[PDB]
Order: sequence, then C-alpha cells, then structure tokens
Amino acid sequence: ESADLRALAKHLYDSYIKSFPLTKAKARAILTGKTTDKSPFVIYDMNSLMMGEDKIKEVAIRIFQGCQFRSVEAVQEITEYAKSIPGFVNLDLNDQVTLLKYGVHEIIYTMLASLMNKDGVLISEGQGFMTREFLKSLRKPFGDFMEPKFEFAVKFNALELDDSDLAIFIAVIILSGDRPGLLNVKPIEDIQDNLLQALELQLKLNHPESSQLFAKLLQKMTDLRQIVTEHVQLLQVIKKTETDMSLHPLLQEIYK
Ligand SMILES: *[C@H](/C=C/CC(=O)CCCC(=O)O)C/C=C\C/C=C\C/C=C\C/C=C\CC
Repeated sequence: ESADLRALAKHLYDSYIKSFPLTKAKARAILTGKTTDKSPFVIYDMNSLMMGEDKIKEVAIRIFQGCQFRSVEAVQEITEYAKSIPGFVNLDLNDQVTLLKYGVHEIIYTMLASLMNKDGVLISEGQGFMTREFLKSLRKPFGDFMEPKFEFAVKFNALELDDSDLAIFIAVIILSGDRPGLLNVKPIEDIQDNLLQALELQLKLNHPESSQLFAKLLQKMTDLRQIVTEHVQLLQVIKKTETDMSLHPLLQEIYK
C-alpha cells in the first residue's frame, strides 16, 4: 500500500521540520532575495569579517573552529532526527552508534548543500553569508577544505529536491546495512527497504516530470563518500600542522 508509504513520508517530513531549524525552504528564501527582513550580511574579506563579528588567534583557525562547533550542533540535530525513524530506537545500541558514526557526515554535507549556491554559504543561522572565494583564500592547508563541498553542492542542487524529499533521503542514509562492524544487518536492511520505497514514491509524486530522479539521487551517495574521505585526509594534515588546535571530543570519536 502506497498509502502506508505516504504516511511514512509525512511522518519523516514532520520530524525533519521539528529537528532542524534551518530548512532548505528558509535557506532559499534568504539566498534568492525573498527578503526585506531576511537579508544576510556578506563576509568576503578581512574587514567585512571583523565587521561581521560585530553585527552577528588567526582567522583560518577561527573559521575552522567555527565549522567544528557547527558540525557538533548538527550531529545533535541529526541524532534527534534518527530517533524519530521508525525502528531505529529498537535496534541494538551498538548498531545505533555505528549507524550514526558513519552516517552523520554524509548527512551534514547533504544538508550543507541547501545552504549553498556556487558563490558561498549561509552561516550563523542564515544571518551571514561567506563567499566561496574568501574560504578558498585561507592559508594552507585550510584554503581548500570547502572546495569539494561546493563542487558537490552545485551538482546536488541541480536535482532540485525540497525538504520533504531530503527528509526521506537522509533517513535512507542513516539506515545503511553496509556500515563496517554492524552486528545485526537484517533489521536495518528491512527498515531501509521501506524507506527506499517511500523515497521512490515521494520522488514520483513530487517530481512527476523528472525521469529516473530516484536513481540519480542514489548515485549521489557516491559523491558523499568521496567528500568524507578527502576530508579525513585533510584532518590528518591539520593534526600535524597545528599541535595547538583542538578537535572537538564528539568529532574525535566519530572519526576514530
Ligand atoms: C563550516 C563548515 C565546515 C564543514 C567541515 O568540513 C568542518 C567540520 C568538521 C568535521 O565535522 O569534520 C563552513 C560553513 C559555514 C561557515 C562556518 C563558520 C564561519 C564562522 C562563524 C559561523 C557562525 C558561528 C560559528 C560558531
């Protein structure tokens, strides 16, 4: 029954809206100028950055520490969303922890695309915007840490998914039966089979005129992995270059 599927879809959408305070729908209204009260302050160089701090320890480290604390905040939000996915909380405790460990970054990059256009990225709950060119001009190694998230986002945003599509997608990501070290793969695969079915219906109904959207979006999951791997390689370099800079405990266990 596709009705059971549309009900799963609506439940996931509703949890997503409750769990994440900056939706894609809000992010697009900020970025495309449906605003007199929604316009961001734009940071594109060093003075506007200082100006920024006032209207909202080198600079590359500050930005990077800022990104750290925002991923941790995202993790907490993703962790709340996951508990809402039917069956997730009934899984073995170890598998819950495994699924979140490998899933949280794929989800963060997916949702990050909603805050991006080819020119920059919304920051600080949409009150700021930081240009892609300013991010790329930071001292090495930090200079090109965001470049591949931007290249991902231009491609992924061309799919034109909205929040209700993303809610099912992100659920499909967490419920991955092939994560290393999973004790009990079958209960996961059954949850994910049901999600895949919901996603397939959602995309058919929400994008009737968009041939094979479902398959194209599943192929994107490969780009996400590639983003994670590069990013882990970049973290090993930072570890050795700055012995004074501190990864956040929550993030250190994820990566461990
Ligand atoms: C920050 C996003 C970085 C993503 C990463 O790859 C790093 C995450 C670490 C990890 O989980 O591996 C770039 C996006 C927006 C700008 C972020 C911060 C700019 C400065 C301030 C923003 C507002 C408040 C910061 C506390």
